[PDB]
Amino acid sequence: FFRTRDRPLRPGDPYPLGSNWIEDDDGVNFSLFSENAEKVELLLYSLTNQKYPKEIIEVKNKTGDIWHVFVPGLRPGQLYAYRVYGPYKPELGLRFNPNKVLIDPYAKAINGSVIWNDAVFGYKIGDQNQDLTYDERDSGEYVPKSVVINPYFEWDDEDFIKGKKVPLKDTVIYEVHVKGFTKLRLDLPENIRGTYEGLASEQMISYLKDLGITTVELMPVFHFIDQRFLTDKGLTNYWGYDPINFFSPECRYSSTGCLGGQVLSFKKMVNELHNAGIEVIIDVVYNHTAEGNHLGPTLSFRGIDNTAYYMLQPDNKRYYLDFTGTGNTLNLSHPRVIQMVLDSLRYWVTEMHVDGFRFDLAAALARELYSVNMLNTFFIALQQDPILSQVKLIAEPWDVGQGGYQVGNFPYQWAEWNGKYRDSIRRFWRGEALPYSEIANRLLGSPDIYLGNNKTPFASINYVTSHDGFTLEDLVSYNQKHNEANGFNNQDGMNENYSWNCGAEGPTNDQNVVICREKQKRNFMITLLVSQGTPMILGGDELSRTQRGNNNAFCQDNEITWFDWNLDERKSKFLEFVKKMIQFYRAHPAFRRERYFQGKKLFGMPLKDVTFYTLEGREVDEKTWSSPTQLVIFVLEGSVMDEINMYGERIADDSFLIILNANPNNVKVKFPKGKWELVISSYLREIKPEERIIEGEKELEIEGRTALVYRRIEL
Amino acid sequence: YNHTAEGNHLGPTLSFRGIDNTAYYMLQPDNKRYYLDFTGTGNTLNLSHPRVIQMVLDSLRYWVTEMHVDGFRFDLAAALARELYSVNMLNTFFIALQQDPILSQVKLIAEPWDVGQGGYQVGNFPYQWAEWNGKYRDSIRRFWRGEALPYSEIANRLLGSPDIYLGNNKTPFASINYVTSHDGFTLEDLVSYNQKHNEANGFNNQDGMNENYSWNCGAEGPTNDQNVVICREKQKRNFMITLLVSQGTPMILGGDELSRTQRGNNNAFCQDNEITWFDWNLDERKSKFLEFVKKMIQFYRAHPAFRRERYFQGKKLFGMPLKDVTFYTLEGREVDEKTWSSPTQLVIFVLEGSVMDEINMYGERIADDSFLIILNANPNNVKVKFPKGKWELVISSYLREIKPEERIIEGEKELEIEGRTALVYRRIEL
Amino acid sequence: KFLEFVKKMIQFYRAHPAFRRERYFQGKKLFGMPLKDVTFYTLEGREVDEKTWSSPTQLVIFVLEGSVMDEINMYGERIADDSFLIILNANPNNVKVKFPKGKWELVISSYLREIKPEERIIEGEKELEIEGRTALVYRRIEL
Repeated sequence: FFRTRDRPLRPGDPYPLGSNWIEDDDGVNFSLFSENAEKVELLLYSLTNQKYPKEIIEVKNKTGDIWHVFVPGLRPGQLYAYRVYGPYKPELGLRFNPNKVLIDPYAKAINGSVIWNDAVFGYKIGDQNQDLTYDERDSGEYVPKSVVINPYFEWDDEDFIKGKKVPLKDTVIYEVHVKGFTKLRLDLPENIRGTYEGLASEQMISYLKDLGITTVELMPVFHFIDQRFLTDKGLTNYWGYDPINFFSPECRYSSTGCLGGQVLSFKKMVNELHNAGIEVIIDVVYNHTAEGNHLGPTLSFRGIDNTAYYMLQPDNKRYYLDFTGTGNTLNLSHPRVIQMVLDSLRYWVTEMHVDGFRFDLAAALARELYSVNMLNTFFIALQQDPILSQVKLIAEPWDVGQGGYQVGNFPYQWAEWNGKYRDSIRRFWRGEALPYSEIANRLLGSPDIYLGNNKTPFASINYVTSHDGFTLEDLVSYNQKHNEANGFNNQDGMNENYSWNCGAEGPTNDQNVVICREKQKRNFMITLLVSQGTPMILGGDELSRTQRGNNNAFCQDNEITWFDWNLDERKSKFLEFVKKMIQFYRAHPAFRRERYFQGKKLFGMPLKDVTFYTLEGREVDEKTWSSPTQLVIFVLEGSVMDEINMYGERIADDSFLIILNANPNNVKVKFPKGKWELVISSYLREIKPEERIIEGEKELEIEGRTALVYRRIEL
Repeated sequence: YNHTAEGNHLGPTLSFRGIDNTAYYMLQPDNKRYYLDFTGTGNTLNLSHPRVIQMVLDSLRYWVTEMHVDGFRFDLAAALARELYSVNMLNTFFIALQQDPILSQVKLIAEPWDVGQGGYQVGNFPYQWAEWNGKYRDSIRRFWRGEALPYSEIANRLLGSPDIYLGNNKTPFASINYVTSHDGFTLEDLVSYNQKHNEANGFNNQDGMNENYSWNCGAEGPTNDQNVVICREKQKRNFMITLLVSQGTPMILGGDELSRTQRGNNNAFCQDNEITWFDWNLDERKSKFLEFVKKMIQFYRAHPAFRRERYFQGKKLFGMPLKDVTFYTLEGREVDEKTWSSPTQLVIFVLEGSVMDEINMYGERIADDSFLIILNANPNNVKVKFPKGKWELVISSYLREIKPEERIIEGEKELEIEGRTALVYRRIEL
Repeated sequence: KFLEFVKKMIQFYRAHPAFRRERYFQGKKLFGMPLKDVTFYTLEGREVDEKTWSSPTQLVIFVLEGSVMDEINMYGERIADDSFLIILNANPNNVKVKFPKGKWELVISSYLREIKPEERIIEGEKELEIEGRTALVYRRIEL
């Protein structure tokens, strides 16, 4: 018979955010923001018994709207969680249920996932008055425990890879899933297959640099939950765009456990990548939490302080404003939420040494109540911060809310996923005829999109594929989505795919169809790596990866998603193509430009820096410029580029001739003045000796669906 | 950070106005030719623009990481929260300041107002922010002036003013107690004048506030009359004992320990001369005030019962027979709810040092001596009956030799307390 | 079950400075306080006189007043704790003890029994039967 008073403790300062092993004082400083709770309890578990608390501590100290208490003796690896006391008024938004044990939103390591059970919900599940009850079941047995971590780490040879790393000018992105990257890589030992350590192994570092990409984009690594309706169908969250914490790397990708080993194996991973000169960007979800809407679980934020953290219908405060399509939306108007997002953004930069972030549904971070405000408080603080000012910032420039398409409205420093490029480049090769404006504007870095806010071609992240939608193989292998394996009877996944199946649907034996897709794949790869701006490859597309027509494989944790690494000759031959095409875009500054092309001659030169042609060697007039086309031809003159490097030197390259013929039928093109030599084609054919060099405004037949590049050797 | 020397329009064009006038400055939205003036100095910096916000926190960070500054006292701090016309303390600039890694660690002090309409914002600044307690300034000056304010008004001031700062979850140290500042009189001039004398400013004595809650002791200006000098020296020491015995963190005005005088100028912004220079040549009257302020500072710093992190409740605690603070009246009987709201010129309170809810950073309780403080601003004498203990004299505002009826008091004794006298006592036996 | 007891008892001695003292207790009141820092009692609530102080006993009862400790930490602050009541009854037989002035709450016992609701809090110099061979600690909640 004691009181919580007879246990040695110290006040505590909200210095950090959650766990903080203070070596000098031998103990831990705990912290958890809550302006609306009435009582807060620290729960400590032992690694043996993890169902009932080894000790129950009541945080009696509060400084403003923050509770804290320093527990002596504690040490890294210690397991802990919280119970939050307060009023229960769901009709008013107060959903406090201290029966529910919650995870520290500042935990840098979370132990498990959730054993799904009707007791982790805060409301009696079966009750007719759903969400309005108060289910008094203890949920402690079912919620993963938070880990006190040791933040120390020796970053060997990485202290110097800071600075002029890989400029956005010469960046080539390679978006990967951590597990699918290496799960069927029996190249490496098991148990590292499909984890952080697997990605950073010597075999993969070599493959990534043999291929030639500069930076890798890792799909969500913020510790996430498999939502119940997937588990109740035998599924898991493969993508991870459903996170529960913003500081802990996901446990399932750890090769050394989840008791702190995941932050170590993560730090070791990018340390290894850095040593090879490979930047690292992480896909980050700050727009929604896995807790879902009402009727969703009460796992942390809902229990801690629900009014905050979450955007609620202002007249009701019971239901949740949903701009992500996933039940809730993080209320990024509250100062403590804004501090959390930036504190975690700083944590991953200075502690996990990541180089950039590509924000999922980034527009949802700008919504204030029903409005999109790209000059809101959160964005401004991000623009001013000394540390975050130096990392790369990339946005998915939209959310699924009303008025959420926000392409070209993100501030300076920001780059954007250029969905307009993706859709209309896909439609151009489909056979469709867009205006000559549409294709030419995408090809030159989208000046019509991004110049209005004074941003450069870097802002445009050009891509033909993504985790969203088809793979490159599947874009030329299906006309309709085939997401039956998801278990929602194909009511999921977007329907307009701008896709063509080359004739058939699915895998085929009719070689002409097969040969048509290899031509289409090569047309997609040639276009993207010759168009101004930053190109992003989807991981595995160089291997012709296939998801069997699943354009929404977020639930598939299996062979549909894995990288398949053993190649026949068709796959192997295409891999070498993407290799040599990647090598091209990086050897020639005429496409890694910091400035746009305009339509004049410069520096007292007789040649225009860029010229647009039609089928016969004639400059594009004003009305043929807005008339549709299936054929685009333009000349890039490298020696009249207004391109200046950081030393004040101008930059010169070749004069290039890009001929992109999306016409299904043949055409004969009369070249412009000069002698031209052929640099690659989408031809899988033995390339004609007549097509190898062109001279003196002669003409030449160009087979349908074919892309070509020419380099003037003489004038 | 609220205004710049470029003034309004008709002002010079030396920097911001030339670089980008519509970004840096708050302009009247319908004309945009004139300047919104919430500072009374021509313009107001437009803290709603992202790069202006970036500038201030860049400068705030610059002085911390590069000049190794430890804190800031914001001039006209409310004018920084002006969005268009209204003050809202949930603006972008305050939020970004609150979240910033380095600026979250140094002390932030506010002049909790601007000269705009609705600009009085005392107690509404975010936590971590401390505020100049102007309510403490005015009511303490009026108390010793002679005015009789409610027992509940000055007793609140003395215990850190919880009525102000408790509603927003702040602490007693967040309240910055002070009796004089660079605005208005100095302490010497506060007990030596009743009206402004800014004639030397050249603005026809129209500048600087008119109500200073001042009193002369029996003159206006320098004097030879030996009662006027003493009423002051007693009044100077009366203020000094009050400031360094009240809960919160006290701000001394520079030179007041030297009994500095500005010749009755309560607004010496324009005087870079002998008016505002510190006078280091000390006579006997000045030297003994210096030792008084020295020993009074030495006192406040030695006793944690005045450097408190949590407010006094009105309760016994930890199962003890005394309650952490008790209020009496002329007779040793406790203050009631109707005595607590009646006006008074004499306030009595006993700080029980050994029953404080005060805990250091290591989890240890603190406790102090038990103290009883007599503040009688009544010009006439009053007799006070002590509480039950045996009390010892530690310091008082008496200039005369302290005779031994007063040095130690025993067993609910009564004692003559001359008018306008402040006394501190320490219980040695109960 | 005993291991958990020693754990929680160790946690007690370390949470309360009234036993990790750098100075001894002497038998007076300090700092102008009405309470003695330590007082020694007999079976009925009475201070130990000089000749009962040297007469043998199987029962020791004493009050530790934490708020009148002459305990100074390395920073020059005095230290305060609770007022504790330690009742150590080595008598093999039972005894009834009349507590001193105040309201007392029970902090542990050597009882392996479900501890009596009558023994949980004591008030107003009331008395209570204490089984033979039993040690108790009480913390004054109100005076």
